[PDB]
Amino acid sequence: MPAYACQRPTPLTHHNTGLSEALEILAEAAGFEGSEGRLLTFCRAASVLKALPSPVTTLSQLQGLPHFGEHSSRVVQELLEHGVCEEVERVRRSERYQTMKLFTQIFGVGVKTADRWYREGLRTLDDLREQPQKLTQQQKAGLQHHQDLSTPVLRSDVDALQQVVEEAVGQALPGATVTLTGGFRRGKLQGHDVDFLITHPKEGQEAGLLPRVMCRLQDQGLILYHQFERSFCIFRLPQPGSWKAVRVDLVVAPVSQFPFALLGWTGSKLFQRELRRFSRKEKGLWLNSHGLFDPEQKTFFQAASEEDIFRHLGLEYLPPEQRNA
DNA sequence: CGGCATACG
DNA sequence: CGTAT
DNA sequence: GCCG
Ligand SMILES: [Cl-]
Ligand SMILES: [Mg+2]
Ligand SMILES: [Mn+2]
Ligand code: NA
Repeated sequence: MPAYACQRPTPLTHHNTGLSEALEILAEAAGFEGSEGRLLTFCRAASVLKALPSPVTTLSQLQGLPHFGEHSSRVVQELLEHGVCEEVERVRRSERYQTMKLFTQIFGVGVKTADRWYREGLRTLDDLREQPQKLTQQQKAGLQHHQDLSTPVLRSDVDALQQVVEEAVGQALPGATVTLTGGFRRGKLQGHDVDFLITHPKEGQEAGLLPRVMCRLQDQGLILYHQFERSFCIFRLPQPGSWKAVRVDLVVAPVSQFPFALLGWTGSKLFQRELRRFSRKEKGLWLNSHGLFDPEQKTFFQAASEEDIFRHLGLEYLPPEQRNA
């Protein structure tokens, strides 16, 4: 089992679901406390289990696996022996975990904002509503739409949204294309947001495109909220006899950069962190959603496909469906 | 022990 | 500070 | 929290 998640296939569904979910509770809790190192190790240990070909049934099967030390192994040991891990259950029950989770789920609220509200004594969404002078307009949107945004987006919803986005993109710039990215491109059947990547086959034609797209969507009455290359929107999506608010992210890239942006926006988030870490630490190349830089030659790698990029980095190619780290 | 991904709004 | 993967 |  290699040590980096980008070095191994990770399917969407797997054989250690319970064990990985427990570790990911501890990762999330570490994040709420500002401990990014411990978050990362628990995330990585969870991801290793997702990559295994069968269920872990005994503690000895952890021997030799990367990212499994005293703490993560103990978590698994307790789950194997008793069906529950006391530490994990304590986190789950805690007022701190539950409130930080509730608050950071709001669009516009991060760990630092959640933490300050927690420390001021706030606990509930209605606590926040009763003091709206304390909220940004982004947070106000996030709070008004919180119920709808908490309901999973389905793949049927995605196809309807894609047709709508293509229509506006087509008026804004004939020939521009719309590609589904994010978790749905990895094969997820549900999600909490839809991600699209927009480009045009003629380099440079995409300059200034996103404002033109947003103006057109707004004119069609589709935009409940938005604030450039990236747009984080709340869309009005048709429902039987009504509609619901859906988070949609729109990203534009020049076609020269499209493979990098496609790779970068298709995720998973842990997969991208591990791939960038691998690039820099193992190959000495600097990766982002724009390009891949050799800091010795001071040159950028030209890529025509995601396949090109995996080959550049000396990694076996992984389709999106195997990037669910 | 240092490091932990890398951007844009 | 927030957002994204 | 774990790797190297
Ligand atoms: Cl980036
Ligand atoms: Mg997404
Ligand atoms: Mn998104
Ligand atoms: Na949030």
